[PDB]
Amino acid sequence: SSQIRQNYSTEVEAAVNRLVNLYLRASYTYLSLGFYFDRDDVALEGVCHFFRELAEEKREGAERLLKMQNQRGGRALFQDLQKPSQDEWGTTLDAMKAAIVLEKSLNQALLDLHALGAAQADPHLCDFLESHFLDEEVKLIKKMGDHLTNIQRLVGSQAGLGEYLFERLTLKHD
Amino acid sequence: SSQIRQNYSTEVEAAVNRLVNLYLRASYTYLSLGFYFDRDDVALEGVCHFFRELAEEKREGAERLLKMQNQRGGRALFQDLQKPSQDEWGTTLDAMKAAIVLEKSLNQALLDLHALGAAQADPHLCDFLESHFLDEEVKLIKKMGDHLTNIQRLVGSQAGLGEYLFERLTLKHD
Amino acid sequence: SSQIRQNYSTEVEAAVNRLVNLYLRASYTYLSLGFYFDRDDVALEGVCHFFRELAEEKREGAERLLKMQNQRGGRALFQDLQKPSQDEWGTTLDAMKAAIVLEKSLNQALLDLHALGAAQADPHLCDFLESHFLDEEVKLIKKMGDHLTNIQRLVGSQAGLGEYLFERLTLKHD
Amino acid sequence: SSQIRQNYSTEVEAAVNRLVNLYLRASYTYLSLGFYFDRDDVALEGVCHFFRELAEEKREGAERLLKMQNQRGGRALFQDLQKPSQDEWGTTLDAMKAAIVLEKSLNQALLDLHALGAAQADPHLCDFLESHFLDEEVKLIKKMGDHLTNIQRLVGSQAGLGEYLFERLTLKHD
Ligand SMILES: [Cl-]
Ligand SMILES: [Cl-]
Ligand SMILES: [Cl-]
Ligand SMILES: [Cl-]
Repeated sequence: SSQIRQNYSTEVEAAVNRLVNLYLRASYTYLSLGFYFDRDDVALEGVCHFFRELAEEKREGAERLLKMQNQRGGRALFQDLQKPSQDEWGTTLDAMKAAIVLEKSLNQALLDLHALGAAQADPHLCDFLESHFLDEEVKLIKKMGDHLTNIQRLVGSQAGLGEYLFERLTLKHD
Repeated sequence: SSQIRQNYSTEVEAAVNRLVNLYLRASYTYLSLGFYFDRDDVALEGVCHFFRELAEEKREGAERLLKMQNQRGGRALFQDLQKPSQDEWGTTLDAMKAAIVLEKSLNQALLDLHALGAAQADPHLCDFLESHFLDEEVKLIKKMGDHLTNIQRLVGSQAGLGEYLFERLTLKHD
Repeated sequence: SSQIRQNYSTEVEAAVNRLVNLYLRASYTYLSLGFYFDRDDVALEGVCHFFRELAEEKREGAERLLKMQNQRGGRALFQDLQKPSQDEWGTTLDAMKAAIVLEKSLNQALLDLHALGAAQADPHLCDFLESHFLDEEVKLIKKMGDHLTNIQRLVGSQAGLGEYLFERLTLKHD
Repeated sequence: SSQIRQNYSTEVEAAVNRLVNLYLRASYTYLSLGFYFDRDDVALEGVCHFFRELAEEKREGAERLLKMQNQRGGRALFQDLQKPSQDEWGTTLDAMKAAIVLEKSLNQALLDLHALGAAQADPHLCDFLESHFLDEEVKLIKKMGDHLTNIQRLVGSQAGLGEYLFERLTLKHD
């Protein structure tokens, strides 16, 4: 049993475990997106690298949450990780739209947990999210929005050409 | 149109644009103060440099606010920038008193925007101000207070001598 | 009062203050253009950086003019800074057309002030503009003209594609 | 006889020789000022160094004029150099007032020669003065004005104290 727990509600403990599940689900989704764009019949290396990087970022987020759970004297509880929502992710545009939807859902879960921490007068939780998650999420959604706009301007009437150019000239590749 | 905006009220968007206007007005005021102390008939280089540095700091503050406005999916809207309140700024003491008045007004606008963000449950906004503005402002007002006290102790009966010494021995110059 | 002023007409002093206002207005316009191209629904980083750089150049021009005003024993007088002419700046082409219009107006104000200095037999003023402004302005307008031509050749029937390519392959970005 | 002279009037040739005489007279005046402030009963090292530096600057100005006279195919003609106007130069304030008077007379001679060159359509002469003399003179007069203002603020009721402090804290010394 914990000898350290102080000002750490059962509600926050549970919500932190749910959020870990959401981050790991997001990581898994990004793993699937990354490997889809590595298929020989898709072959957009920059897109693959973008999503693989995000899989790592989301796993790291989950790990930070689990570290914090222990720091507060809460108990990590893991659940089944649902498989991603799709097996094939369509075009770069389809994929980036799906990623922004996912990110907005994570962001809402962050905001909801912040509000619960504020209601419970748990400033450590609130600070933790502010310091390590809220701005990271805002920055990422801005980046995805910027990408979506560029991808959309490139569709025009020459969709394949635009998809190639975006991958070659915006996204990081070898 | 924005595809990223989330948890970002129209009230906060508008107040952020007002605050940008206040920072730019403050920058302009400091530009005028800096060049006043560079006049051949005023000639207090350290005072000039102090206010020119502040003009840059305030412009940078405005730029950070504008970057954040975009990160959140709000829309920058610029207004007329009113000219500074004075064309001539009197003594170093007069100028530092005017600067502290200006700083307290900026600080109050920061606190008001923080309170609005708290009321709107917008923790990203609240964190942003905490992290980049509130302590910077407290530190600056402390510095100005410290200067005012030194300037005031130096007036005595030999005001010109004191004004020279403060500029030479407290403020940074070549 | 000044003990240094020599061969420096009231007409030139006033015109220098007007020109400072024009440079600062131009800086403000470029600030607005820069942040417009940073919007998530515009997202042309190279265009954003081009105009932000110009905002800094124009502010530096104003600062040089103010330094010179003091060097000659004139008195800086600041006016209200009008807001930019537009809140949204359209396409890269629209924006670059607006920038060239702005630059031509600044250039004309430089030429007018040079002519006034020549009429007043003020060679220091004339030299100052020659040395720090006239060629800088000619070079900048040439660069903008070169950009406009490239942007125009890229419109064709695939306007989005051309706008992306210009930003990626001509303008400086990360 | 010259085989190079082109577009170089006898009027400008003569005025250039007069200006050389004025620069050398100014150098001599500064030599006298420098050594006055090195007297054991005056003993203001920073003031001494300021004026000795100016003696060198004025001699260098004369040398540049003489080089240019030869470059244009004119003929240097030297006259008697009148001794400085005073044998003793009073206070630092008296001396700096005398220096500004001297500088304004040199500046007027520069402006007069520029106007003659403009009237004679001699752009090389005009450029030469612009490039090597007019701004140097404006900068120096600004510096002297700045010094005068500081010296004047330091007189107060404690003139000796102020004169010492100005020399110690504004002027360059060992
Ligand atoms: Cl189970
Ligand atoms: Cl308006
Ligand atoms: Cl007004
Ligand atoms: Cl003789």
